[PDB]
Amino acid sequence: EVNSFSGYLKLTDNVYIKNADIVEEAKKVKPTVVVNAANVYLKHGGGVAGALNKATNNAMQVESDDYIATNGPLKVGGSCVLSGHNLAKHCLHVVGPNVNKGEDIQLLKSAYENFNQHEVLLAPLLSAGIFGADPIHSLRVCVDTVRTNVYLAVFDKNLYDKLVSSFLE
Amino acid sequence: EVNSFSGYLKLTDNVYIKNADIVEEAKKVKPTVVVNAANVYLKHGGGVAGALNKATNNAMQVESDDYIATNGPLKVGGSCVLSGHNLAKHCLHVVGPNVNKGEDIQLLKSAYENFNQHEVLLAPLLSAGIFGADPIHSLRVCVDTVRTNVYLAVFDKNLYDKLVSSFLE
Ligand SMILES: [Cl-]
Ligand SMILES: [Cl-]
Repeated sequence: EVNSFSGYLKLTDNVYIKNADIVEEAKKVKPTVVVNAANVYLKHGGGVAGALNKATNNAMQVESDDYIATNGPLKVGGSCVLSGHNLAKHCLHVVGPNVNKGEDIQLLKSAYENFNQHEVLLAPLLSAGIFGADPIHSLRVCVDTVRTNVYLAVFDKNLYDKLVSSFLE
Repeated sequence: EVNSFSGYLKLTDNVYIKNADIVEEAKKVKPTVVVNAANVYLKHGGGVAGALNKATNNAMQVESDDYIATNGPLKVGGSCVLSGHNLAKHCLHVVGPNVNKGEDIQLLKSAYENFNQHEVLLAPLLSAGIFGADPIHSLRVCVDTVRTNVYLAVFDKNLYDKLVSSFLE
């Protein structure tokens, strides 16, 4: 059955979190929407994007290339809805700003605003890691911007603990 | 409000689990019952017992000594209901077998049977650690024996992951 989220911790009335691998979650949860932490060219070469793409047996990359052929690059802060392949009904590819290449961190709000087009989502934090935002800040922008139901997966235990303790204690 | 368990993962219809510190859980959850992993003399010198006792500012040990003065030692597989102090309404002190001193592992069933006198409990796994049972086995005895609602706290992340993956995958 769809949207079978298990073992999440409520942070706010619409934001939940779990220490988990987003690919394993997608396969068990069968979400309506899984969010990808994308770049503007939808080149799924590492991180969450690479893991999602590999789990789709590269079908996500083939589809993404066809989308770029029609669209050109996405905007920073923008998104597109593509197939969820074997992971979800839909994949919402969202581009957060990459502060390490001089992009504007305020566009993280625009990135998360895209989640409001979907009633429930399985998602990673956006713009952290190689994109240079602080995960604590990214969680805050999510909490302040998303009003639909978001189930966040955080792979790293120490980071998960930092996010939860700082948020709730 | 009481029994405010958050972020647990359902293993069976009545057994739930979380990677958490049982003392921190008791203070946040305000459970009707917290289970102590006790010995027959209710000497709370280490492990969960020492942590619970320290959180009660030693009131648990004072009360326990008074109980032993009246009762003598508990039986292996037995229990007693004492105050929950500042952690819970009640503390169910349960003695699992210590296989390392030649006690009978089958009395782990008797230990968990005591949970059926309580509609909901916050509890640790019994008889593992210094008592020498395998945690995976202890979880199984819990699942097979307890029919009331049990919320298990496992402090160690690697052990938690082993327990959950082996149970559900
Ligand atoms: Cl929760
Ligand atoms: Cl669950």
